[PDB]
Amino acid sequence: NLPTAQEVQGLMARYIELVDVGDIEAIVQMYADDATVENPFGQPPIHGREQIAAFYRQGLGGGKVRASLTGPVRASHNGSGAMPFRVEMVWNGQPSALDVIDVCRFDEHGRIQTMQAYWSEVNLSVREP
Amino acid sequence: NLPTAQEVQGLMARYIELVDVGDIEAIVQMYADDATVENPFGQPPIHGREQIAAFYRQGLGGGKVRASLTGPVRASHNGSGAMPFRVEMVWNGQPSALDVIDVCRFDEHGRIQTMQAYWSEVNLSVREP
Ligand SMILES: C[C@]12CCc3c(ccc4cc(O)ccc34)[C@@H]1CCC2=O
Ligand SMILES: C[C@]12CCc3c(ccc4cc(O)ccc34)[C@@H]1CCC2=O
Repeated sequence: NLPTAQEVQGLMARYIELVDVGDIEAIVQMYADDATVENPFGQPPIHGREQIAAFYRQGLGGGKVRASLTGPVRASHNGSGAMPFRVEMVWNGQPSALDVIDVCRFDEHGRIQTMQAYWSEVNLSVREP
Repeated sequence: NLPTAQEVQGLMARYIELVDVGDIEAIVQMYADDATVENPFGQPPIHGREQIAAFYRQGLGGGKVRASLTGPVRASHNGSGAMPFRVEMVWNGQPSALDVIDVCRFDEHGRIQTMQAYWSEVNLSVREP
């Protein structure tokens, strides 16, 4: 049924692992085929597995991206959760890091219905040699 | 006008300080007089400054409660932002720490229009004696 609070922590953490290894196939599978992503939040949503698969295609492709949690998945009892992680990637030629908080609502099947990634330039940090 | 990504970080960080010292008056003032709180997210919203002030009245009163950021406020360009923080208080007689993430939308006046505190028992750590 609707993911318990503990199941949300497990799903949202596994998602980070799939993003980490750039497993787009697996990432997309975690999404409902009509899910909506807003990354960055503030930007128009993208709906559907196809468009979403293209989003991660271009985002995890092209360059080197690692991601991992930096704190506990805060999970609720209505199939939702927010998590702190850090994205490592090459920005403006430089190896940079991006602090992000993802909020995720799942459905009665465990799949992500709604994805919202909170970040902007104030969360971007370029790293010295 | 609508708070900038940087204004958001400052606003949301000030909030935590207000909660921390339990300044209910100043906390309520950060709220639009028709703001809606959802703490814990999943629970029915509470509308209006009067119901919100009551919520913090009982939430911050009666017991001891500290709260401080445990990471950077992730802030977007639409007056929104999410923050990671920790809540210290007495739960079930025992001193406990609670991991929470607040999502907040601000209006064109810099006041909180929507509050959403993601957390549950899975984020509750009772401090061993
Ligand atoms: C998209 C991105 C790579 C991966 C990524 C970013 C931001 C938020 C994310 C949120 C996710 O849940 C998964 C991946 C990202 C980076 C911002 C700029 C960029 O290169
Ligand atoms: C409500 C509470 C005190 C304050 C508080 C809690 C949880 C989340 C919060 C989120 C906030 O943005 C502000 C205050 C709280 C505690 C959970 C149990 C408790 O008594």
